[PDB]
Amino acid sequence: KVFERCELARTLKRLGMDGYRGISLANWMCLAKWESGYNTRATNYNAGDRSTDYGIFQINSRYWCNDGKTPGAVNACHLSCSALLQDNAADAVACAKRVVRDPQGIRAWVAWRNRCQNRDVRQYVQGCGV
Repeated sequence: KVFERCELARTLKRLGMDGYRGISLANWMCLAKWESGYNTRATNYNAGDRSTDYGIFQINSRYWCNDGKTPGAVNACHLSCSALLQDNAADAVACAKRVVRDPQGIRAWVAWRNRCQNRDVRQYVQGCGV
């Protein structure tokens, strides 16, 4: 599913992402925007290390979800990577919450540092009613 901006904003707020571990809703929106373009079925294979990024937040199979073909991988979210490809964002959100519970927080995603950190991210939630 490809979410529309405000639809996603409202969805994420209902799932309790606003202020989760000190991370504002607009930061999560900026992350989803750059990682997948708000697309839940987005997948990206990393030929260099044999891992794959899954879903709206592009969560990596080496540390967070299990896809069975990633070498030396763990499954910290205790989820099949398939769960991160559903239209229903509940599991992807639960797993994204797990990722930021680690010391790096939102910085775990390099795209956030490149395109969101220290920037005016208000535009991602403006006019959505959240």
